Amino acid sequence: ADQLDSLAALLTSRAQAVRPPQQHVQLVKGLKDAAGLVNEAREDLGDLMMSFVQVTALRLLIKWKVFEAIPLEGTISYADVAARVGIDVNLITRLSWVLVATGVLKQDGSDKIQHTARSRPYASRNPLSAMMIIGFDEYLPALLAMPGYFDTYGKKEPFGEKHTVKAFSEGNPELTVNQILASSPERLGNMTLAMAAMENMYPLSGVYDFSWVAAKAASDSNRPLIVDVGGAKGHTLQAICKDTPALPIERCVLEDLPRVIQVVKDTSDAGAQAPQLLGMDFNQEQPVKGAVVYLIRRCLHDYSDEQCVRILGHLAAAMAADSVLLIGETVLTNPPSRPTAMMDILLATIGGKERTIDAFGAVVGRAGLRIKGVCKQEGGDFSYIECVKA
Ligand SMILES: C[S@@+](CC[C@H](N)C(=O)[O-])C[C@H]1O[C@@H](n2cnc3c(N)ncnc32)[C@H](O)[C@@H]1O
Repeated sequence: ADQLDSLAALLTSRAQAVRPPQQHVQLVKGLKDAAGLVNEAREDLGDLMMSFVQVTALRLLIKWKVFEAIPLEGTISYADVAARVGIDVNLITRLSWVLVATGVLKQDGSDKIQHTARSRPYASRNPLSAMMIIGFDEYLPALLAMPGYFDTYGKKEPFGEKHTVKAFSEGNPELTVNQILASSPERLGNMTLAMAAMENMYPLSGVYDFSWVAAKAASDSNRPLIVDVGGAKGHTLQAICKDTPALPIERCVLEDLPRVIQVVKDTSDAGAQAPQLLGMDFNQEQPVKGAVVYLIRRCLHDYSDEQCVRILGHLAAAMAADSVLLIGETVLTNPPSRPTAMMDILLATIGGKERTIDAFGAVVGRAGLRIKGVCKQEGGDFSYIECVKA
């Protein structure tokens, strides 16, 4: 009733902008919710099946260099595309038609094809096309394998390095997800490039005031400022310190697995001044004691509650009474949004989960900590949960 009226107004409005950053996303959500309302189950399942055929056509046409063979502007015949890529024109045509019917491609006349704004990213190698490939190659098989997986392993939340849904779907339940993706650096390459999209997002500086850390940096000129626990390449630490002279990158500690820390070293320019580099295992005792801030960003969602309590317990033991622990993770609403529920199930294929603030509270308290506050990013659920010793 009412929601149809609301969306209908957001439809009239955006029709004259054709002739507002929140305005785009209030309309994409309303269109989805309206679609769900008008739709009955039979239309739902036809829509679902169409999504699977569409991603399959996307995957094949990328793989076969068809999007490359279509000029970014102007038209080209199906015959000319098929000769360029050396493929049966009938098969090119049937798969292209899927994307024409869904608006990803545009057909001109009876025999010519052209790119749209929605298909051009697939014409080259980049984070978006890497995400498409990874979704199809690394997540869909695991999803389709979940019915058999839960009959095989029991119908409970899956956790643990071995016997992931992913490894089960690959025929190799004994191997870890790292071993699987590392045994074909072409696969690792698409995984790495795809994660480049979301490495920029949700910057910690500007969302969290570190002035209070500056005052600590002066009042104690010796103590470690910010320890980035599992910080990968240390980009979060860099952004924090970049143009803050009172927060010196040289006073911070980047921690990760020794193989990751070694790669950080081997890819730094000579005089580039960096934080301290420390290879370690955060399932073990925290080597740096009494830092002002411990940061653990996008690590806890990979693990069970019990493993998270062990990880956080090591940080709490190493923290001082005035220390702060910052957990950077999605905080699910109850119920969660569409993209975070989707990521929650994707994480289940590799032994992880997303969590509500209640689930984080249980884990944090078990580690001898307490939640002092939460800074949530605007327009999403990614947050920094500020914790202190209990
Ligand atoms: C999802 S990445 C997060 C990287 C970074 N914090 C960020 O926000 O982008 C998880 C990181 O944890 C590291 N890691 C995994 N297991 C670890 C362990 N046992 N000890 C230390 N680091 C670990 C990985 O090497 C990886 O850099």
